[PDB]
Amino acid sequence: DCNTKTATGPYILDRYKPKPVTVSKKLYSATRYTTSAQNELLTAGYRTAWVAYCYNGGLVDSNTGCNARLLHYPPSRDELLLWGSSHQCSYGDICHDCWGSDSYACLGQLDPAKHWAPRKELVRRDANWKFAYHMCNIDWRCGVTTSPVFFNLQWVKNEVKVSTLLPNGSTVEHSAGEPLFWTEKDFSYLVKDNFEIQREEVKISCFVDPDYWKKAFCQDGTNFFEVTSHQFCHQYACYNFSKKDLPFGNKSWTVVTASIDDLHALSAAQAFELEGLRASFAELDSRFRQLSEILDTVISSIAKIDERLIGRLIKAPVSSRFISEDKFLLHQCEPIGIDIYNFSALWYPSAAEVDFRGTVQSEDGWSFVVKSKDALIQTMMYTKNGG
Amino acid sequence: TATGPYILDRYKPKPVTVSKKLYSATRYTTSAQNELLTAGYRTAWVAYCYNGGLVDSNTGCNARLLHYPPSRDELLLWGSSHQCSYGDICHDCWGSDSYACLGQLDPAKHWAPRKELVRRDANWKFAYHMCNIDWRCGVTTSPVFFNLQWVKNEVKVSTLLPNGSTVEHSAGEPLFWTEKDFSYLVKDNFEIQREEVKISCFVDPDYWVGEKKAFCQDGTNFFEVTSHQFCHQYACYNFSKDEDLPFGNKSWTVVTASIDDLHALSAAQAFELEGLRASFAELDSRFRQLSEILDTVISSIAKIDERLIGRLIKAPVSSRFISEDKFLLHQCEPIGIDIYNFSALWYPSAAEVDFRGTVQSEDGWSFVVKSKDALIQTMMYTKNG
Amino acid sequence: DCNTKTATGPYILDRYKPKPVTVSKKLYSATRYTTSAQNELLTAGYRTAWVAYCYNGGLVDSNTGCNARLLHYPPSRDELLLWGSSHQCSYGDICHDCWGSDSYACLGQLDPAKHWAPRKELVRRDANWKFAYHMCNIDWRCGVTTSPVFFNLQWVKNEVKVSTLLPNGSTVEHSAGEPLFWTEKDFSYLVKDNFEIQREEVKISCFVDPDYWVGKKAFCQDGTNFFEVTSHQFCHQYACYNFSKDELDLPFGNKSWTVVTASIDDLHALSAAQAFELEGLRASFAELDSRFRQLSEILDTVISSIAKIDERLIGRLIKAPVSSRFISEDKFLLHQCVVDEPIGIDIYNFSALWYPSAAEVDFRGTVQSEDGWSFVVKSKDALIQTMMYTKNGGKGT
Ligand SMILES: *[C@@H]1O[C@H](CO)[C@@H](O[C@@H]2O[C@H](CO)[C@@H](O[C@@H]3O[C@H](CO)[C@@H](O)[C@H](O)[C@@H]3O)[C@H](O)[C@H]2NC(C)=O)[C@H](O)[C@H]1NC(C)=O
Ligand SMILES: *[C@@H]1O[C@H](CO)[C@@H](O[C@@H]2O[C@H](CO)[C@@H](O[C@@H]3O[C@H](CO)[C@@H](O)[C@H](O)[C@@H]3O)[C@H](O)[C@H]2NC(C)=O)[C@H](O)[C@H]1NC(C)=O
Ligand SMILES: *[C@@H]1O[C@H](CO)[C@@H](O[C@@H]2O[C@H](CO)[C@@H](O)[C@H](O)[C@H]2NC(C)=O)[C@H](O)[C@H]1NC(C)=O
Ligand SMILES: *[C@@H]1O[C@H](CO)[C@@H](O[C@@H]2O[C@H](CO)[C@@H](O)[C@H](O)[C@H]2NC(C)=O)[C@H](O)[C@H]1NC(C)=O
Ligand SMILES: *[C@@H]1O[C@H](CO)[C@@H](O[C@@H]2O[C@H](CO)[C@@H](O)[C@H](O)[C@H]2NC(C)=O)[C@H](O)[C@H]1NC(C)=O
Ligand SMILES: *[C@@H]1O[C@H](CO)[C@@H](O[C@@H]2O[C@H](CO)[C@@H](O)[C@H](O)[C@H]2NC(C)=O)[C@H](O)[C@H]1NC(C)=O
Ligand SMILES: *[C@@H]1O[C@H](CO)[C@@H](O)[C@H](O)[C@H]1NC(C)=O
Ligand SMILES: *[C@@H]1O[C@H](CO)[C@@H](O)[C@H](O)[C@H]1NC(C)=O
Ligand SMILES: *[C@@H]1O[C@H](CO)[C@@H](O)[C@H](O)[C@H]1NC(C)=O
Repeated sequence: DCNTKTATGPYILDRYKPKPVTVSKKLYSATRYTTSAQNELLTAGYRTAWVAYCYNGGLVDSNTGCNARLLHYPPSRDELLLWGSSHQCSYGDICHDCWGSDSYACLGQLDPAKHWAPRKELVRRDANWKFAYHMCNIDWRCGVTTSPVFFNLQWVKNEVKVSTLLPNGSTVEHSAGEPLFWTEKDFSYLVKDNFEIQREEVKISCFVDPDYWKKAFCQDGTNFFEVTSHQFCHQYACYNFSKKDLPFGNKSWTVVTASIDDLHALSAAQAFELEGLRASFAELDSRFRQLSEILDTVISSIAKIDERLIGRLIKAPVSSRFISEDKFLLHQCEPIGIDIYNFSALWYPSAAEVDFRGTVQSEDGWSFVVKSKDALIQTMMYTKNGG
Repeated sequence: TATGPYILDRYKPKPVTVSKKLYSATRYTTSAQNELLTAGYRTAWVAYCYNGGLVDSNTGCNARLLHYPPSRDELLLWGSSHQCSYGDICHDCWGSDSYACLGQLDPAKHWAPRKELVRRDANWKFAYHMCNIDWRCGVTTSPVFFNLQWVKNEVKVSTLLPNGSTVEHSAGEPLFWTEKDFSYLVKDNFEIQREEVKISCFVDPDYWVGEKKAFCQDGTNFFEVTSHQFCHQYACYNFSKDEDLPFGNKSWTVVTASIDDLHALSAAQAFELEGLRASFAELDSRFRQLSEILDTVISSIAKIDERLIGRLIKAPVSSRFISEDKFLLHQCEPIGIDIYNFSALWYPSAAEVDFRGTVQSEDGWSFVVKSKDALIQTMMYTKNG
Repeated sequence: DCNTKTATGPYILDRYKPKPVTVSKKLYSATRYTTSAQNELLTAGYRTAWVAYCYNGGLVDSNTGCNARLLHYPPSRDELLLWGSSHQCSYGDICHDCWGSDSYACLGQLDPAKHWAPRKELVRRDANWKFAYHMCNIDWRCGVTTSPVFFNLQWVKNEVKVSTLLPNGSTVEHSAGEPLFWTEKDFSYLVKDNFEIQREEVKISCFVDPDYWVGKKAFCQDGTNFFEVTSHQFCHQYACYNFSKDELDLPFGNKSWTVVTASIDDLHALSAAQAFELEGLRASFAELDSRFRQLSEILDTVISSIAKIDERLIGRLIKAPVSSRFISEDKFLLHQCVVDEPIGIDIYNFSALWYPSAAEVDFRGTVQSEDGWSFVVKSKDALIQTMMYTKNGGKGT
């Protein structure tokens, strides 16, 4: 009996309304402090004498024996500057089995800067073969390195300092104009800045997200960082803007070694994010599929009234004639803009290209100190005597 | 003369079958991030000599290091007090004093925060024995990170050793062992918590790889689920019944990552970001194309419906076209139907993962290496002057 | 409604015109060279003798004393081969306090291959307790490892070589059939390739970005390996590539990056870059959802205008046999109850999206972390422990 029609409604077409996400792109003004170079110059030099003063009066004599030890003569600051420029180190006179009056060498002052060499290793000797006499052996080791080492910049009470990174995780703040010099046992160290700190007014792009877990993430060239306060530093750069740990002490992270396990952990976060993006790209593709179905239906409706529409859409010189709901034949027979879309420019991702520096202990300058220690152990392992 | 029939093609993307899930699971976590490692060492240098002149075959020295690693009860006391104990020192003790180098030594007669020995083997008293004894000792109490691990069907604490081995135990049972000069105590000042949770994962049913993969997030932890019973660092998971030889079997927590490995990971990131850039450019091109289609479409209907352009710009205007594109403007509870059927987009977000470092980098374990290096330096030569 | 008389225009509907971004996807043809396996075989062996030849003539005699020293006898290549297969090392005769005529063993050439053991550590002894006689002490250490070590491939003068990675950051390039053998102090080393380099013609997906500057870049994927192509002749880890060309650090002193340890600081910096990009993708996704929101508003208003004329349109959009009747601007009622296929016309001309995917990059660790090379350091450390003091107790005729 469906000669009669029924009526329901009224209805309305739903608009699409996504939950808003607040993160947005800011362009922050900042004063940026950077350096004209990315390395400090570490000059490290060492010098040690082995001094063995022995008396041989036979085993009955309680004075028979040896006073044999290492004595450190670390270079002074002036010496180290000359060692660095000449790539050579200096050492004292060698005494080989000196007895009698010649044995005084082991008792008097030692002049540690009488002979030069690029490197010098000592021989450990404590011979005592001359009965009723003292016997003296002296020999020297020395060496020097001049090596570039990376560094950080750092705010220290409202001024930008160079932060020299030490292999034990401590740091020493200083101005780019004041070299560091210190002595420790056999070694002296000179850290020099052959660069200056330049300041610039810059604009930094950041994404501020008030809905963490309030949090700003920024990019400056190949450097990426989370800005946590208005005075901020990252590696070689400090900024002023406008408007896990305790297993390692408070050691700088530049001396803590990453594990493969840490890389796996970072990799799995990447994997999760990329797969989510994959799922979201699938939904975006689905929306364009849906919009093409809606549009094709809408166009089919208007095109039956306006026989030029299809031709204008494909830029073909044809008018159309429909033979069904969807099938059609084709025959060949300056103003003011109004934006109805109001689209905002997309931010595009790009390859990050982060520079990596490695641990401070990996640097040649600092591993030179470890190599010096290892070589002393080898040469000291046993006496080179007739003893 | 006409051609056709034609039909408007619809856009048909190849389907991509990765989907978001909400999995139910039991999650085992712990109060604290760290175990407590107490490590203490103690060694005596003992040099027992006889000087009968070189004609006597008994002239010479029995000089050596002897280890007295602290017992469990001692290590507990060294831990709480931050001091170590050591025995009597003998400096050139001859005659009746030289017998201190014989028999049993009492290694716990004095206390110090730390103590290093001096190596001496003097023998200068003709016709007498001569005895030198000195001691080294030290203690550290250091937090060290751990993993949880399924053993049989229970969740154990996995203590990580610097050589890449691991020891599984309950959180309640401390580890204690002794090795040469050192004794080691691992205590857990925490308990394992049980909680029912829902974990968001993306399951990709066709993942290739030359051939079914699930990637999950739990807060700041991300992992690939590879079984129903699963652990990732400080947490173990039990999921419902739905859904390198160069290093030996070493725990990856002791293997150092190289800069080369970081470059490999960075290059992966760079490729994916550039592909995302290419895809964003295609997405922008599609919105460009849609705005051209819609403008042509609207311009056709707006000639029929002189109010339409007004509704599109929220204005009370009427329109009159003077050409195909150019126009003038004259001034002047329902049931929802959803024709779009859009699904919520998943949004990414900064994934701030915590890094732990190699076991060997931790202060607790490098204390062992530093004690070894310090003994080499003090033993380098005899102090007989 | 309306007062025609005056205003305004003419106006035109703006089209959306995005700034063009010029990174494009390529399939590059290349010759790829890979290997059957991902490890070389490092055989490393050491052997040393402690030899102490002493004379006791009392302290008045200037020849009283010792010639006590370590003497290295690194295995020959043939020895090393036998050590690796047997998993044993050889060493010479040992002498404990051999005095008088037996001290003869400390003189002349020592034969270092008389005994066998899986491993052997020496005792350091230089006793001299036999007055008016010589005394001889000899002992030996030896050890061997056979371990897999990872390697790179590398182009050397237009051929693919295997690149053996040494723990000091240098590398040795050689053909896969040329084993490496060298001797250094107490150690000899044999590096053997039990694999072949295989050639293959491939197509490689790359994204090429001609607008890539800092102050012309190509990023490729091949399986789980990702690399930036910097030249037509190019290697990445275990693979070398030759791309058709008509189609396209001071603190470490030039060491291979495979020996430079990554810091936690380095990881944080990469992590920070990931975070910035992901929050950018978040913001960009928000703009995408905004655009769909906006399109749904435009389409709804457009459909509302056409549907008043075409009462079947809405029924077709929801796939239902209904005609509509508008009762206001937005509100409407619904009333109910060969031969050739059509030629498709594509007005959209969308290109297929590239979809991201989890990258499962393999990590290799530092060379020094490998068991084969850490064996050398352990050998050195063990020698230091054994040599730390002489074990001269305690005998006498
Ligand atoms: C970066 O850090 C510096 C401080 O180290 C800030 O620079 C300061 O900028 C203010 C402007 O907001 C300057 O104050 C102005 O001084 C002039 C007279 O010199 C006065 O006429 C203005 O009314 C105002 O008081 C101030 O001199 C300047 N400080 C220094 C030491 O030069 C800056 O705000 C920080 N952040 C940025 C630039 O984003
Ligand atoms: C981490 O390492 C740094 C650098 O080695 C340590 O600081 C350094 O400490 C030494 C003492 O061991 C200082 O050398 C000495 O300085 C005094 C004072 O002038 C002098 O009398 C001595 O002759 C000797 O030269 C050295 O100056 C100092 N260096 C710096 C840059 O501060 C630091 O103590 C270590 N931290 C830990 C927790 O081990
Ligand atoms: C890795 O290190 C552990 C801990 O030092 C070693 O296990 C110890 O071995 C000593 C000596 O055999 C025992 O006295 C201890 O009881 C062991 N402790 C534990 C917790 O097991 C283990 O053998 C080492 N493995 C390797 C391959 O070096
Ligand atoms: C890399 O591939 C190219 C192209 O296949 C090789 O080019 C050959 O050598 C020269 C170009 O330098 C020309 O004769 C031809 O382009 C190629 N010759 C032949 C016979 O095809 C190039 O040799 C390859 N590189 C290596 C190292 O094999
Ligand atoms: C890095 O180590 C290699 C191997 O230990 C060094 O080269 C070997 O050592 C000496 C020096 O020339 C030669 O007798 C060997 O034959 C070398 N072998 C090989 C395979 O090269 C090399 O000199 C070291 N490099 C640095 C910069 O220290
Ligand atoms: C459909 O889109 C494609 C772009 O994806 C257009 O094809 C070529 O695009 C490249 C851009 O890399 C240009 O260099 C070419 O000039 C374009 N044309 C041709 C013929 O290759 C194509 O023009 C589009 N088709 C329509 C009808 O708009
Ligand atoms: C256009 O977008 C901006 C920001 O997205 C918004 O502030 C503004 O109100 C919008 N204008 C219209 C007419 O929708
Ligand atoms: C883990 O889940 C499985 C499957 O649901 C089941 O054996 C039980 O619920 C859990 N078992 C344990 C030991 O937690
Ligand atoms: C709407 O929801 C999903 C698409 O995400 C689909 O399963 C369902 O059939 C859709 N219904 C429609 C399009 O009417």
